[PDB]
Amino acid sequence: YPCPNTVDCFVSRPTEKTVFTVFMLAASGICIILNVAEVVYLIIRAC
Amino acid sequence: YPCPNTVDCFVSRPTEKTVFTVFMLAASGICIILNVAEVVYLIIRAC
Repeated sequence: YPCPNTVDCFVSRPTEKTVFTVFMLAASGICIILNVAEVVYLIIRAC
Repeated sequence: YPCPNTVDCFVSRPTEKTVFTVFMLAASGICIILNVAEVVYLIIRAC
């Protein structure tokens, strides 16, 4: 509402946003892996 | 085509056109009945 039925809306710079989305998500995934390795390394260091 | 998905289009004077449609169709139906009566009356006159 209030758009009647289904309307076609166009996203600004879909490909450019997709490229930066891939870069940011890949960096976030690297952060997740590094944080997991950080926990494992610290646990190994303690034990 | 080319209207995307379904669009809402508005008819000009829908009620006024409906009223005149009823008048014309009723008159046409009267013409049909009168023509049938014309054929029957002429057949009866011949026989």
